[PDB]
Amino acid sequence: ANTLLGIDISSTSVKLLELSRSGGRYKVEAYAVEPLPPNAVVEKNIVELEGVGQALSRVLVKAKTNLKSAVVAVAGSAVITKTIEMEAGLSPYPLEEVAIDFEVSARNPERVDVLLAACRKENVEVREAALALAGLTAKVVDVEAYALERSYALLSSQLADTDQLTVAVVDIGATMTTLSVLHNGRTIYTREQLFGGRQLTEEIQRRYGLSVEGLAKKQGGLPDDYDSEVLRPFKDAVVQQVSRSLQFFFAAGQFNDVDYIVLAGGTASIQDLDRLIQQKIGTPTLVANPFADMALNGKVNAGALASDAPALMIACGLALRSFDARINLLPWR
Ligand SMILES: [Cl-]
Ligand SMILES: [Mg+2]
Ligand code: NA
Repeated sequence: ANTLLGIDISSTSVKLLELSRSGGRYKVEAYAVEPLPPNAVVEKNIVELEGVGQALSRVLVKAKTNLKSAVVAVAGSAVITKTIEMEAGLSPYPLEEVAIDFEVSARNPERVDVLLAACRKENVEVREAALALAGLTAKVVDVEAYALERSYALLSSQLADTDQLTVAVVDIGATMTTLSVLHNGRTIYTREQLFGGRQLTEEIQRRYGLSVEGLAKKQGGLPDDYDSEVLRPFKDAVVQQVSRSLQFFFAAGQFNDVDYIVLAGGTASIQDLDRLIQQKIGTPTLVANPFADMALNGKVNAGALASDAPALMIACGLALRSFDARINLLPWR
């Protein structure tokens, strides 16, 4: 009966999500999004440990949750995910500094397929330390790619049956944008690039003489030229980026097109951004909403949650580890 907190640590904010399940129905018990100070996390690598710790503490109070066990994930250039084939029934740094986990051929039953995930131990230990500063304990250290898979299964209502489709998921962060293509529920392609919503926010800073503290993108209050000479060129830049990413996937595999394009991240909520992408690609594009078929707790604002929904895809997938191919990069004890 012990559930785990889904905690997504990005470059600009900490996202928490608590899930519960009863009678085959998921339920959002608690959630909160706490902003991180600048340069506290760079490219999903924790730089300022104390800063992340205090943000984790505040996101616990803001979410009003009493849980102390959490699921976190690692990502970046220090994280590897592969699929290796080897004989059945066997008995970045020197392995001594690498955290390794494995999980058990389709064509041939003489050999065996094994999923492999690895990273430097430092990336695990620091995240354990960050949780410790908030009084939290890591039960599962996962990989963001697999977390995206679990949250993707919750999008069957928004799409048919996700187990038969080829869907390109575009997670647009602030500094990083990730294209993940899922075939029949499993990831077959992944490509991260240095591009995100920071390009838009900074443009609003230098042109209208505003500070970094982002607020104008949500509430508004910008002059009438913003829609034409600022937001539109940025949306076109996002379109070109997504278009370029898809062309790389098509040239890498046997696929020439995808069935759907799912947008994730905070930047995915921009008005008609899904339409501009759908216009260019010619493929049905929708904003991710993993809370469509879920019940809701009383202390959770339905409106605020709906706005943050596509940005909570990673945090949602991490929280789904509370209920039973799974990876844990934590050392066995
Ligand atoms: Cl390990
Ligand atoms: Mg995000
Ligand atoms: Na809340």
